[PDB]
Amino acid sequence: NDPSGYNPAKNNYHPVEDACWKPGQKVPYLAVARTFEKIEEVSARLRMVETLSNLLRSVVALSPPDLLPVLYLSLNHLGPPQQGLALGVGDGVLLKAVAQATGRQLESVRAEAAEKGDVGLVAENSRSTQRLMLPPPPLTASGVFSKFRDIARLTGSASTAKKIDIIKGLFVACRHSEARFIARSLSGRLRLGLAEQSVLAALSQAVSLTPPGQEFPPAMVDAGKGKTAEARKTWLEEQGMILKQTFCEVPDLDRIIPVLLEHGLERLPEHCKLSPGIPLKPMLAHPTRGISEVLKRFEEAAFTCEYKYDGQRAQIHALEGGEVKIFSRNQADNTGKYPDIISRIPKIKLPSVTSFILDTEAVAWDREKKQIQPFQVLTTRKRKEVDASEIQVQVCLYAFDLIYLNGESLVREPLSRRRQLLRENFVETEGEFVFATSLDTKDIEQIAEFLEQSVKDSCEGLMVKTLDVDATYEIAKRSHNWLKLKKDYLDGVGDTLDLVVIGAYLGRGKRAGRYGGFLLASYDEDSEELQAICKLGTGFSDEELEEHHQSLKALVLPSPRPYVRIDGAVIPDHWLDPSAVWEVKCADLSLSPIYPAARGLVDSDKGISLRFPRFIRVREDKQPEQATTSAQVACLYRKQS
DNA sequence: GCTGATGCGTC
DNA sequence: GTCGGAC
DNA sequence: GTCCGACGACGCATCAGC
Ligand SMILES: *P(=O)(O)OC[C@H]1O[C@@H](n2cnc3c(N)ncnc32)[C@H](O)[C@@H]1O
Repeated sequence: NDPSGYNPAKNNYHPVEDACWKPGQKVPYLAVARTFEKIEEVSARLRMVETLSNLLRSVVALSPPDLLPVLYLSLNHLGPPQQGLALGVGDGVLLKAVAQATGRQLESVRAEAAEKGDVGLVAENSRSTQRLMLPPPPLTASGVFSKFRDIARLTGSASTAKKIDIIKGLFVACRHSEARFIARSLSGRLRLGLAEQSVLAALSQAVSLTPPGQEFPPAMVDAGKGKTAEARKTWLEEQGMILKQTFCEVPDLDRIIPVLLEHGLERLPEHCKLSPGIPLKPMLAHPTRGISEVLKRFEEAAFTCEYKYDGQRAQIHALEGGEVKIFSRNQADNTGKYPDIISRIPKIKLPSVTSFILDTEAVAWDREKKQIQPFQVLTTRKRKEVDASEIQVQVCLYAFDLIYLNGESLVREPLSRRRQLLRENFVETEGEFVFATSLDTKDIEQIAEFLEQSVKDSCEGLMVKTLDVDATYEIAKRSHNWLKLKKDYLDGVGDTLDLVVIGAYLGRGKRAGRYGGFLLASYDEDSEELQAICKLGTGFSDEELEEHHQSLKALVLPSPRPYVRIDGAVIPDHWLDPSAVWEVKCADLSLSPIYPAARGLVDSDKGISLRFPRFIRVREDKQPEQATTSAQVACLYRKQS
């Protein structure tokens, strides 16, 4: 009755009798917040899915128009990714709004949020000074979702103040745990332990057990009750795969949910199908730590090795009639930023090609020296809408897959055929569009040599893909069907540095109550100063991270040492007496606009930082004076050539 | 009209 | 992007 | 193996402050 007592984790949950609102009423936001509470309290994904499914079943049975907003709230998304809605709110705006809503000084709010590792706990445990004696009406799920979208659409001068007004308005109306999850959503850290795959599982379960479109009151609130547990499990798995394969081809809830409510899940693939112009989920890669692990994973299946190019994924759609769209790995519209690519499409496809979807890597290309350029150069291209004459950094497309051709979806076709269609129907032009360099072999010596060659040829390593056995493009069956093999995955291979710990950052979320990250430095011999080089936040086990907290607590300083230079780096929450030296691995070294390490040795204005740094081990046997020097950092950077 | 801080989207 | 935790 | 969320560097786009 009262949503404060809503229990979507209840045994024998009844979508009508155990809901906390009446038929046709708007889903209360507190119903969603209580569902989030029950999800965050458990560690078993399957239990989270069951709890979310219970909420969704009540939404279907009682208030179907609120299904879409509740789903977006559970994902902390604003809409389909290709539409590009973004809150434009981060911790800065959010903390100011919290401080204003609660009438507290910003620095008190900021300090509390850092100590607690969560803005939600700060917003929830303080009253709002704007509340009247009688509170405003309870928040609804659709109302909150619409206010999030209101925030996202505010743009231009003075828009921040307007966003804050909306946020404060939400907090004034919050009850019980609502402010916790409003704040977490706005900060982008809902951190339920449940995300896209679990939401899809909950959704297919919900609409299977409680079909949409029933005359009220629904005659069928639990369509699994007549089945054995075994038969029910098989049925829910099959229905889950129908939703998942459709979603992977059309990852757009605005399209799927109306179809689901009107026609049901079994008819879904007849209404939502892969098509050029609608972005799809890309195939991802599993990191593989050696050629021996490749063979263990693929066993006897024939596979191909391809250079792993160091650029940005570009999913290129050519629609029947000639329109071209380009999407990112995360279904964002990138059409506007590749006018050069769009103008070259007639040049890459044979005239018999009427439509396609290509999987490519966009790589920065130096036309004067005719060679690949680093990722850093690629990222200096403009974004959003770009006219063709603005292009300064040229791009070469390295094509490696073909997902659709002349009206045929290739999702269920083996790579051997997809690749043959790619190779035969498209045209290579050096420095503009070329097929990924590849090798079909099972010889370990050739693969190892090919990996070495890929690095010499300006690539990150190898992608490995089966050709015929489990070699389709069905993301719903396995999203990480390809293997990525990089030299820095191998123990003893790659650049490891010994770096000095000079600061620590309080942890957030799963790291709340300990350190979440650390500031590291190299030793500049010429100035006898430690220079910040990067932050570090992955590579340690939970046990190692607790050990770090124990070993570093005695090194906390109230002020920095005068021989430690960090320039523009984020000031650590705790300064540390330089003493601990850690072994750190990276994929590459980058020219940094922030970090002072080795500034002046390779570039006059820019120091050097680490790409993909991770903790390996503590160097008990090293003092800071024996850490990697800034001169050694510069030498490492130069030999990347 | 310019700049620094911040958000967001790439890896 | 890398990584470790929970299942 | 899957799923998830801790955390990394970087640069364009945006907007408050000037
Ligand atoms: P991530 O580091 O997980 O690796 C996957 C991405 O690598 C890029 N890529 C470059 N070259 C290839 C080939 N030949 N095949 C597949 N993927 C490649 C893509 O942008 C992936 O997203």
